Amino acid sequence: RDCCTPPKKCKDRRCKPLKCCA
Repeated sequence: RDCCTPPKKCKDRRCKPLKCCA
């Protein structure tokens, strides 16, 4: 769920719909 916490832990594709992960 937490993907936008810096440094962004948007490693998973489920975090990709989040514009924080751009």
